[PDB]
Amino acid sequence: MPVLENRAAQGDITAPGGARRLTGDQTAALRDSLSDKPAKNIILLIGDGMGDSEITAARNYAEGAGGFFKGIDALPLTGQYTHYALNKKTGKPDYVTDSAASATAWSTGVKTYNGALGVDIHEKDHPTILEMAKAAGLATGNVSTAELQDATPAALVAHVTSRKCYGPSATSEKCPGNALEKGGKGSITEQLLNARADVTLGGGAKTFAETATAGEWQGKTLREQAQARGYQLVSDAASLNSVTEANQQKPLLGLFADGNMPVRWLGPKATYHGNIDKPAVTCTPNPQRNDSVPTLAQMTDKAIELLSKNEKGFFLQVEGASIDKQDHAANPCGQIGETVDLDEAVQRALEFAKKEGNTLVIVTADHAHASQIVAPDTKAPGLTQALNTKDGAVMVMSYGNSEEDSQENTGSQLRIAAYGPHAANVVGLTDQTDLFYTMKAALGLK
Amino acid sequence: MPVLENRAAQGDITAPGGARRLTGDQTAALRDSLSDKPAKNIILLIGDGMGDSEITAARNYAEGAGGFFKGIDALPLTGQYTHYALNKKTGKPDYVTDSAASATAWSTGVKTYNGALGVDIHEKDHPTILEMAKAAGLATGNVSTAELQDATPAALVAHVTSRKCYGPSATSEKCPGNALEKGGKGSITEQLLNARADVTLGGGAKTFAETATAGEWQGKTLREQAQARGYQLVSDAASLNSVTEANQQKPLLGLFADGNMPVRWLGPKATYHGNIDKPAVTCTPNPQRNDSVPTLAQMTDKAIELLSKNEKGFFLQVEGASIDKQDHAANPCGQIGETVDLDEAVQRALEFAKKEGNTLVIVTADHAHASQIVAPDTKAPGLTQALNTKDGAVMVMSYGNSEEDSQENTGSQLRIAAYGPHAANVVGLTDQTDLFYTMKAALGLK
Ligand SMILES: [Mg+2]
Ligand SMILES: [Mg+2]
Ligand SMILES: [Zn+2]
Ligand SMILES: [Zn+2]
Ligand SMILES: [Zn+2]
Ligand SMILES: [Zn+2]
Repeated sequence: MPVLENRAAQGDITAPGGARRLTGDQTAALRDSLSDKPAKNIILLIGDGMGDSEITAARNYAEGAGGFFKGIDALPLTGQYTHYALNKKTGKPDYVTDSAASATAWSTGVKTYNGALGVDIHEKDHPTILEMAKAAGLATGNVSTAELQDATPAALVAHVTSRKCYGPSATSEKCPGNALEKGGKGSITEQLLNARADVTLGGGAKTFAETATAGEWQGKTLREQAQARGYQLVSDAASLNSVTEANQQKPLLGLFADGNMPVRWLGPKATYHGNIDKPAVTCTPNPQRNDSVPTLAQMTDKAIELLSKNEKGFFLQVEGASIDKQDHAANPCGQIGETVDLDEAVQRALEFAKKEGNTLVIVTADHAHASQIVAPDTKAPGLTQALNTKDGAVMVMSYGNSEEDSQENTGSQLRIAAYGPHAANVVGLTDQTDLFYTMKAALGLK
Repeated sequence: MPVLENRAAQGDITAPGGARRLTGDQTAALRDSLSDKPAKNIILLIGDGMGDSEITAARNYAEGAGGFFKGIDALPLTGQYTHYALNKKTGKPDYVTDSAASATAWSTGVKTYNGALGVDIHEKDHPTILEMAKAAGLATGNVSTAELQDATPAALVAHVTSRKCYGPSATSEKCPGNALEKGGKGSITEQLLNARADVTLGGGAKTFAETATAGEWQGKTLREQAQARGYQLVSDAASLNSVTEANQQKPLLGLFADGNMPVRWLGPKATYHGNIDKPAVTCTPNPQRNDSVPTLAQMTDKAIELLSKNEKGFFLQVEGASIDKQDHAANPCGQIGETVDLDEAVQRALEFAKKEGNTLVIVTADHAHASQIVAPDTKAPGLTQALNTKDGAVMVMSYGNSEEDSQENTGSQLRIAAYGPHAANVVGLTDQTDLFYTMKAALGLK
């Protein structure tokens, strides 16, 4: 099963045929990409907010328009999927989802209202694909660059009526019915600790500082509870590399930042008429990113090494979290840098899957975002910025959907791509909930 | 070779698995969709400005979020393609193309600068897929709801340095090197009359009123020249249906409007804070659309009937033109109504192709546009409108990329889908210029 090795412009883009990405007929390669054999493992990579617009902007900047992302763009089976949410009150579609409702959709197979995690519009819990894999005896991993209580990773292990219920304090107040002391299952963090994935890596150390209001570990901080329940905690690259085993006996929990891990690139915020009134930007690497902080590609690779020791197989979800956040911040460089970061992780995943042979790799996003690529001379109502791309030309980016501080999500359907057994299921138009069924069936779970 | 019969939500969207669009594994069906056999015909459908955002918005409104476009969404092989143009001066990429540069790309295989038609950055002419099909003895048709001089249909038969050179007067001034009286090939309309496609249907009757400044029909109107060169002119649905033959001896030219044909639906324009300050809109059919004016599905059907009588096969390009135009006008109803209109034309194309068996059908857009689907409570800097959808819920649409009168094109990569032999070539990431090569090869042209 072939991954697309090179879809960059074949030559001189100004000459006939120079901008072609194809070198011959793809029929036979596509036939070789089709397999309904069972998937032993599944690696799901999510770029938060990574719509087709975000992937194009990032490719134009980092690789040039005729360039090619060796990870993101190399998946051969591609399609478009819908991710609308539901209005809790009426049960009707809500056309623009938030990250909580979308994550619940592919992780449980049931649509829900914006803000919910692991429950339907009736607030009923539904098992997640991770809980299910684990019950079947597979190793499971949840990796992200955001706080681990954030919507995307949390949806795999928590069931609460509001994404805001990070730890005990917030829960008692926002999710009283889930509050441990009110007999509920607990806050996002408490449920995370209970779920016990073999490998969990990300930010969000902060909430682990809270102390439980009830239960067996009442009085202890959630950090204390984790060590007590037998988790191996790590907080830096070095310690992370030191790990050799990760299992139910000694599950791994890496907390590399108080909040969200640091962004790869820095650049200024987009401004009103910024492509007109201001010079073009060249993004710059973040000096704080750090040698002590594992990159997404490093966290991905470690997770694969450890989960790979389970003969039954594994389920891994990897999230390039700050794409969405930088997009909300109307910060092109932060946004593009996080997409490039994600590409590196996709590469690692694809390299393993290619050699292992029974691994389904899927790359997609939870929903679309605000950023649009507009003409250089554009006079727009929102925030714009001109950037200097790898082509040595200027690309302008516009965030024009909000007058508030942060730019919002949008509802366009968007790319979904896959490689490996059962990837045919992402071709054509599908729904985000079909993703849950595709993964459950490929792994043969019940 | 199966078309996707139904990918609408299979059930109750609020229940587990109710929003699924799939009912089982797709591997086998995709294997049956793969064929490298030669294509006898090719039908290319272009929705101008119909990016993934435009398709989602129109689907949500007309069919409901969990709905399905029986034409547009029924193509089984899907991918995403890039359509960047080139800076004429530097030869570097220009990330946001206009319609002329994009149409030239798929129609000739060479990238060009914004505003060019059928020429490269050096202003050299390159033969189009239509000129090539005709030279090989295939029948050819060019159908559009815009003026026939507009960029999309023009690119198939004209080679001029500026898309503004509609007829003799504009040409003599804007494209002096092309002006007939200066020894050039002539204006867009004069070149259209020389290319002599078997079937050409659209608007733009107005420019045909100009008179040639030189040549054999000097002094006559372009309308008179057409009749004198033996074209069968028709101007209404009835005369169009009367046609029984269309060929080189008696080629058909239908001019159904002075300018662009009438839009399908009416609705007011989006406005600043329109989703807040104003009630939701329900689109209404346009009384002027007329029983005397053929619809895009009608023109497509008549064109297929006529071109089908050529044993060698045919090439037909069909354009749903006002999607782009209404999008530029910040008019949701006009925009969605043209997308629905195009779906009807895609249905007729697919019905024929499904029974004929050697027809490649491709549906895509020249570039992306401005509209974004945003939360209902959005307070945006641009123009917004709330719409009442088929789901009985409200969808809000934002045009936030221009302070000028018209909203602009954007540069995201966007969906391309196909059905038939050689459709595999649109899967994964490709470039718009690859489409010229895919069609040339599928048809076996030289
Ligand atoms: Mg996230
Ligand atoms: Mg057009
Ligand atoms: Zn999100
Ligand atoms: Zn988001
Ligand atoms: Zn266009
Ligand atoms: Zn356009």
